[PDB]
Amino acid sequence: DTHKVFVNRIINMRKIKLIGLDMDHTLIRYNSKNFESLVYDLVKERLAESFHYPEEIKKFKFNFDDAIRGLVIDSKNGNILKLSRYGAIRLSYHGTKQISFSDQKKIYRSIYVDLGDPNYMAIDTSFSIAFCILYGQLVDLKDTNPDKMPSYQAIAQDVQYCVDKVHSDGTLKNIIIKNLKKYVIREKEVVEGLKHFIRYGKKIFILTNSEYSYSKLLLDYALSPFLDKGEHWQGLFEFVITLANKPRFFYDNLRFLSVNPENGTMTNVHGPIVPGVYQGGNAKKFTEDLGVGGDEILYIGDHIYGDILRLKKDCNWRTALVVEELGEEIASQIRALPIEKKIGEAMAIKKELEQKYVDLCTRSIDESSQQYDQEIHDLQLQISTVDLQISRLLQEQNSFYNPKWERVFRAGAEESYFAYQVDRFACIYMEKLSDLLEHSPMTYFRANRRLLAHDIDI
Amino acid sequence: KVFVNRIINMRKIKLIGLDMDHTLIRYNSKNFESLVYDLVKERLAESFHYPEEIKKFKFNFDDAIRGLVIDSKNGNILKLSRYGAIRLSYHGTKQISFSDQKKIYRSIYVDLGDPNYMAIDTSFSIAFCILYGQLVDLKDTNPDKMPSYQAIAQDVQYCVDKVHSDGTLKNIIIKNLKKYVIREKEVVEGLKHFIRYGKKIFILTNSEYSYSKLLLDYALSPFLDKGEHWQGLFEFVITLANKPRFFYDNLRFLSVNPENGTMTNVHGPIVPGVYQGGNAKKFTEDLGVGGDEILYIGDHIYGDILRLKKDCNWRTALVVEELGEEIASQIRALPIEKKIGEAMAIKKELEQKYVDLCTRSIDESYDQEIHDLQLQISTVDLQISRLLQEQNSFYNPKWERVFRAGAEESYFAYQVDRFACIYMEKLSDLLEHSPMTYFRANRRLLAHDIDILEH
Amino acid sequence: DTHKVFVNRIINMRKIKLIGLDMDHTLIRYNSKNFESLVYDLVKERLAESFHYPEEIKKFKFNFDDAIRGLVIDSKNGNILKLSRYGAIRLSYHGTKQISFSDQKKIYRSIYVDLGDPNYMAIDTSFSIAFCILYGQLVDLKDTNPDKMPSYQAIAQDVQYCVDKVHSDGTLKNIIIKNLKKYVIREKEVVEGLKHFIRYGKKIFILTNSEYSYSKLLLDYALSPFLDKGEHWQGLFEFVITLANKPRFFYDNLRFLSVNPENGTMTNVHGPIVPGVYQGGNAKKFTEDLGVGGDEILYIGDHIYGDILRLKKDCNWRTALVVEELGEEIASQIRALPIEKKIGEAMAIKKELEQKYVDLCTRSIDESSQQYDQEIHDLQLQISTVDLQISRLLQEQNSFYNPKWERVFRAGAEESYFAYQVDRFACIYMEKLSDLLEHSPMTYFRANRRLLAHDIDI
Amino acid sequence: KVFVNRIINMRKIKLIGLDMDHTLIRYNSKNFESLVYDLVKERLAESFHYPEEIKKFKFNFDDAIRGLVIDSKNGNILKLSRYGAIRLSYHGTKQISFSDQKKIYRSIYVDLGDPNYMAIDTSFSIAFCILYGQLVDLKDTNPDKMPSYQAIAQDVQYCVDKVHSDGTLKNIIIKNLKKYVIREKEVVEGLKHFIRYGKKIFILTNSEYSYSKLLLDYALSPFLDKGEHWQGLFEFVITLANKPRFFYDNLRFLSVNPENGTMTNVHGPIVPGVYQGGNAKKFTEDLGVGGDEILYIGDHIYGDILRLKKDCNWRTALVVEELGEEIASQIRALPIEKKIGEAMAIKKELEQKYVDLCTRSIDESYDQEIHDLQLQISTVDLQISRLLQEQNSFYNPKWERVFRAGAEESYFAYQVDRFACIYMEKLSDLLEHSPMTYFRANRRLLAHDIDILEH
Ligand SMILES: Nc1nc2c(ncn2[C@@H]2O[C@H](COP(=O)(O)O)[C@@H](O)[C@H]2O)c(=O)[nH]1
Ligand SMILES: Nc1nc2c(ncn2[C@@H]2O[C@H](COP(=O)(O)O)[C@@H](O)[C@H]2O)c(=O)[nH]1
Ligand SMILES: [Mg+2]
Ligand SMILES: [Mg+2]
Repeated sequence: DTHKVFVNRIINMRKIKLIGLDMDHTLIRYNSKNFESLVYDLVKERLAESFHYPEEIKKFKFNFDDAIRGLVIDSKNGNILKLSRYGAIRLSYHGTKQISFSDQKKIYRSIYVDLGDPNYMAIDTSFSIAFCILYGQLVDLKDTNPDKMPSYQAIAQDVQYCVDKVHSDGTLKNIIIKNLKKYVIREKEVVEGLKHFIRYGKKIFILTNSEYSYSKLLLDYALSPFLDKGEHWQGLFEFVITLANKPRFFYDNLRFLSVNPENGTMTNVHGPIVPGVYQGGNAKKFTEDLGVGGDEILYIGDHIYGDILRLKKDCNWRTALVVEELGEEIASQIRALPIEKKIGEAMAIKKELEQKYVDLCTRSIDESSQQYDQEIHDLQLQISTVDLQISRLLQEQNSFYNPKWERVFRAGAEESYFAYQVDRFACIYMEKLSDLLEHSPMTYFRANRRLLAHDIDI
Repeated sequence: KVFVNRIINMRKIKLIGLDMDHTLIRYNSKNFESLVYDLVKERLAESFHYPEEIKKFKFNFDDAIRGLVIDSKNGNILKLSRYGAIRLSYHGTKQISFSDQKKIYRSIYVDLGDPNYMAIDTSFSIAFCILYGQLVDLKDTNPDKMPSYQAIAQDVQYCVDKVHSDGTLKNIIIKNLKKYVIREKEVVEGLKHFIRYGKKIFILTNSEYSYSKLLLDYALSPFLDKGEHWQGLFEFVITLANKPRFFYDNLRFLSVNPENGTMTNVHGPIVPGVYQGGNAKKFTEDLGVGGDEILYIGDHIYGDILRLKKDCNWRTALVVEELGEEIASQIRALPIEKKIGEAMAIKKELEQKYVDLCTRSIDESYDQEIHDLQLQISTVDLQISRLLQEQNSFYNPKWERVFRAGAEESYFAYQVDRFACIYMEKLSDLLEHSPMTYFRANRRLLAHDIDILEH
Repeated sequence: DTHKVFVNRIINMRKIKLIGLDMDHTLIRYNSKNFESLVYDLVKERLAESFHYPEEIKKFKFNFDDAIRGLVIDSKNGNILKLSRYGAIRLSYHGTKQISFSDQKKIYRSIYVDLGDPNYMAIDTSFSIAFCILYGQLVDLKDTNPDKMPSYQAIAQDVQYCVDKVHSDGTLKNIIIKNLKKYVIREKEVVEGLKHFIRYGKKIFILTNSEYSYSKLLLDYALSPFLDKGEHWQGLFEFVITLANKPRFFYDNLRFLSVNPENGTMTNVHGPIVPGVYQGGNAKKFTEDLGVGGDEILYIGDHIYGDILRLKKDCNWRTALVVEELGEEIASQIRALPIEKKIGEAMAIKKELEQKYVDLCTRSIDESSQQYDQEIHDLQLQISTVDLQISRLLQEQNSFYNPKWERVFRAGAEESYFAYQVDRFACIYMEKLSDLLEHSPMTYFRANRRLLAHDIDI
Repeated sequence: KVFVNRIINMRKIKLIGLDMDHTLIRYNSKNFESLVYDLVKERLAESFHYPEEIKKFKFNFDDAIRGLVIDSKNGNILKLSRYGAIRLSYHGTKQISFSDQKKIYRSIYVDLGDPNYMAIDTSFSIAFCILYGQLVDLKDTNPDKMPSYQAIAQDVQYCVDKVHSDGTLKNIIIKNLKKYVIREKEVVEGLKHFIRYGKKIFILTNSEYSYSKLLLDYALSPFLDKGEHWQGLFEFVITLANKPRFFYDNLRFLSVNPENGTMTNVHGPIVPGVYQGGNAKKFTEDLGVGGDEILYIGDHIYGDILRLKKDCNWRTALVVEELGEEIASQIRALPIEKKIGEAMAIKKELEQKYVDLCTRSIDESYDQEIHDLQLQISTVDLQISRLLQEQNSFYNPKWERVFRAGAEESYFAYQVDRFACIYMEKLSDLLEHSPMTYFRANRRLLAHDIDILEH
């Protein structure tokens, strides 16, 4: 376990006084497949029941790999898109069927899409992958008998409704509570890590959207097992804020509620908040009452809270991210190394051949001569041969990543739209929290130069 | 020579549209900037009765840099990162303190959507900043004379716009072409080379035709055989294009009689000749080609890129004159960079050995060995930040590099990346290449992921 | 001919120096039915040709009364709506079929619609009625074989495209030019009226979206016939601005072009514009160069230029309106007078009976008595009888107006959304220009009190 | 008594939701306005160090009127027509000249969409205007002390908001209930009457519960038999409702223990009792009724009406205290109105005879007969405008009527028309009517179209 932390922007951990941790999926790890699957089932169920959809949907099978993180839903046309950082359509599907390059240009009349347009759903959530798989299948069925089901737009909204409902019903909560060892992953390192950081004067607080009754259970289940006899998980946290109501917690002005740690009853807050348990709240008041600078607080989450601008504009806290999927992406890039290198040597040669060819052709034209005509014809075949070697090497490279969508962070040779989001929202990111907590709580994180096209390589 | 952001096969390009002022025709920046600088302060202490003392203000080309943003509300000039983060700020000529900055701006990120910020890349951006700075500099000395910070900014803008239409600016440079425009044989040769390869070239300028004729004759003719008319270099010459709107709007074309200058309304498709106004839509269709077969080259990112790239579809390239100095300076700082690279690598090696031990104390619950390691980390870090500081002296002393905002790329760098498929210092750099060249984006991100073998 | 001018807001004609006249449909009258029909044909044609729509559309028949002015198109659901001034749905149709009250609530989940939403098309134009009739029929056909035709949204946009095209092709212009006596109505009064106003020192200018070559023809054809031997229609106008490009002419900054009245060639303008012919332009410069106050200029048009706010915000000219349809509305309200009165006497009685009934019932309940039980039962039947008399009188009142849409200015008992537009954009309005020109060019126009619910009637 | 804009059959209303402060519970406006007035100026010359001289400022209830709008940018107070046209303006306490107005504002129409204008109808609107006026009044006497026009406005707002949460305002009125709140037996009787008819009443206040108990006990109990608790008058009592958001947002409900005040999160539907927060959506569903069966009555048009009427669906009524004076004054001016009506009728008769002759000179191409007619027109017009002027003395001398902006209805009048189905001077006016009454909008538009017989 390398425990690597990737840096997008400088952050001096030495100057960070408080570290705010998201609970579900950040501080406490969940079995992604099992959890996505549950959400899929609960959501698919709520559709056939409270929305009266074809009895056929209950038959839908869930396959984790049918979708990947970072995808965008075009509710208008019932399509799913893989975008580049600037919104360029790398690839698209209508339901499960992949759209061809030709038909793509017919539909979008451009290569770029405007995420500003409300028709597109591009929210990074813990249920995005399930959303995509389900939505895909739903439109596949809607195409069979385009009367038995609502419109593409309507379906997407219904599904979103169920997801929000299932996340409020408590139906999801109760099921994972009754099956904790199947859903939550325990990790000694996390506890050691927190202790490490606290040991150096760091203050750690929890900022979750789950209610306290649920957080008390889960925190106990996942942390206590690694605490010394007598210790209490509560000693690890300065504050524990529940039903935080993020992202609004960061930019809105909802009030704090003091929670009685025993029974759970609450009282309105008057004056500054003091170490303890709370509900709701807002970053503004939290930062003021702790008498510190916003940039002295680091919040770590697992998914981007919709609009990065509105959030980084009215908050000012340092934000970091945990991206669970980095696990397999890295594992896959390593398994593809030899091919990645092969593709590099091949491209090098290709561009070599191409330059020589360009110049020879312009010489024959500039010089009005036919002496290069022989060589030019060979370069042509030769380039046709390497172009073939490469095209095949590429297909080979694809087998190391998700067959339908390729990499989470790459949209062709450039960054995926999700890559941009990560870059804009997170100063640093890692596959999991213990990756960060294994570093020095004094670490000065810097980013390796990104190199501009006019920059000289070294 | 030519930097690639996105692929573009010149073999597929059928038409190359060129911006006239500052793209096809080069100007002596220093000279031009000052002229506009003088004409604006001059127009201020007149059509606005500004304190006669401003006439005393001197122009120092290096007081501002390209890419800066003006905060009219607070009378500040900001250098934002690609994501809108303030990485260097000033109030007039005074650099705002790290602490002072915190009080003025709640967040370090500004919203350029707020019309209060002036974030327009123009050929007079530098002059604008320099002046606006001194104006506010000698505005706090009596906040009862000169209007509000935001008022001043709006006035200065009005002067630049008026002086650009009064003909005040054009008339001066037209009566002293030798002092403002620079001739370059290469430009005409390259154009003829591309035309020899089937390319159709056309001009798309915001300037009037009468002015265009004078400038084009002066700058291109000296490189044209006897009887060879510069107009033969261009398939179409569109004047008073009214960009950016020309690109996404629907204003109509006016046919211009090259002789008397008079104009007639257009009926039917346009044909090779001189026009006024127009819009990219009608042009593309009239030429029966796809937008991706047209390459437009300008010098400034006029307006909102998204509206211009979503509604146009034309390939767009950019000429960025400031590259000359930026490159040279980076070439001088090259040895420092190399040093910073080595230290980062040694830093990575040490921080990894650190986490290994720190992670090795959990797989078996040697407490000082870590300490000496932390110590080394701290030392190489200190060396790194001092190295970056050392590097700052090779660039504009007041605002640093144009493409970098602190360690990150600047907002301007982002704009170039997003707006331009290829960019160069000057137009002849592109025209020097073969008309059938295939530009490929650096596989920098390819070798970038070599960090995978580190594992 | 009463020549009535309706006043929404005070306007002192004495203080008005320049009167700007819209040409097509304001200064020059057109035969509405014939003109709408032409637009319908040309637009329906352009669809089956450049858009490849079912060959069946060519069969579509045009009936002027199938639609009325002021309607709103819900492109999203292929529906046409009659709105109240606050956006309340008075009545709706899906194509030609009328939607029931029940299904209406199903579709809109409210009684109010947000015109702000881009899905609704609510632009008042000279081709709105044709647009509605055509769109209605198109969706009717789209429902037959929902595959042979685009989506409701797509159809509405295609149709709009054709309308704009046909208005630029010049196809419409050439046809009316070759048939002037079938399309344009001549009226001596207009000419006398202009002379009247000019006689009193009023300056009159034309502001049309048509090009000069066409305006010169039409103005000559429709005005000359009433000019004294030797006079020239051009003497009636101070300025004549063509290809004005409204509404943008009012708020944008497009430049003026000087037009050579003989040949038509143009030159860019430098300095102030002087009496003569022009192309393009903008209100700002026009008002400045004439050295007058914007409120000293009155512009009269025939249709509301989309957004009333953006226009009245950046212009400041007094705006008046000519509403051709007032002709039949007034004619119909007069033919309905006796019934309107009958409905009034009946409602009076009804509310009389209802009050007595309300009070008797609350007395029996407040007093816990059964002595009023007899009377209350009679009031019930009696009210049931008058309620029936009225319901029938109403149905009778409907036969005086368009069967599908009722009145242009009324949406039930309240004002129609179109009524609001007229009220917000026009300080005064009349059925036709000569109505205004027949008044004193010194007339001080005032509005009759509108009476607020708390206002005492006199 | 009760004015109807839109139909509402009380037989169909199942629940009546009431605003507490200024709706269910009446306050002595004069007193209350001044208290807030004093607390704000007090908080200004303290948390903002404003010129000690402001403490000298006196409060004159008649210096402002309801419905006015504040132009923070230019430090002005405007009275707009229903369409946003300025029909009366002031800079501080100084009435802006017709000409001066023209220079400041390009158009006579303002865009209330521009966040620069403060157009919020609150129970302290009057105090806000009066103070803000004097502040700018004694701000131009030294534009170096007190911040910018727009700054001042934003500060004053902060004080009003803080003083409303510091508890500063609540504490004062709670310790002197007799001086601020007014008791009214009628209110309790009517409530009980409606409850006797099946109606369910509930409170929806932005105030805290502790404060609510004190105020409700003081104002309702004195009219309740021994052992009859005011809380029995209400099915639900929702506190810290956080309106307007309560109506269109999705904030959660908190169950309040009437005893200790502590709260618990809500699971399942709500039941009769005390709550905090919440949203109209969950409330309506939990009660298993349609929005149109709920009537909410407030005293101020909180926020954007469109967002509140499009996303809510509840029937909304409004209590407008200023009606008392407005009506009385109109009743006094009644004889003038009658006169104006007669002259308008004589004007119409004459202008028609005018056009007839003018139209009769074209049907046969008597030139002075018209002249004498024009003369009469002019005379009756003069009489009309002088009559309207005569009428202005019966209303606020500085701002005229609340519902009229010049001759047109004011922006406030529009808001009432759009937001309220029925409106009254005070709540008991509605409660006085039978619980099964059917309110019908005046058939004024019906008899309005009698102008058709004129033909
Ligand atoms: N500022 C910035 N915006 C980006 C970048 N990559 C993509 N974007 C897009 O730019 C959008 C905002 O548009 P802008 O205000 O820059 O015109 C963002 O919401 C995002 O969708 C980037 O690197 N920098
Ligand atoms: N100001 C105003 N707006 C109205 C009236 N009747 C309808 N409206 C609607 O109000 C809209 C603007 O929303 P507002 O800014 O008033 O919230 C207008 O575009 C129009 O659709 C009216 O009498 N006055
Ligand atoms: Mg989480
Ligand atoms: Mg017209």
